[PDB]
Amino acid sequence: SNTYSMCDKTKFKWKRVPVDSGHDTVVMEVSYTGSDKPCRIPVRAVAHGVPTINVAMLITPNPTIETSGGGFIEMQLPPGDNIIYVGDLSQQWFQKGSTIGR
Repeated sequence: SNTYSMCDKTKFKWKRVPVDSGHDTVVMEVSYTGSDKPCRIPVRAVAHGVPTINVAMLITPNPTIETSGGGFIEMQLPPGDNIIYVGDLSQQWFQKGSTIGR
């Protein structure tokens, strides 16, 4: 395998929780304690009621983990309550804006 392989989903830890710096994007940082670093981060997100569609509009098409991590990931999500998954990790994000309620 090459240096940038897929990082183990279960070896991720939260460094910085998802938050909008001020550019309508969700930024988070994740650390990785496994080997094969630097490596590519498995990232995905869903909305409430939408489990089968990856709603994660990923700004960075290739999230990566450096020597200790520092995996800065930006994604844009539909307004409402969304679920962001990094590896085996789960973290919900509430996005503000305009969306169809009912």
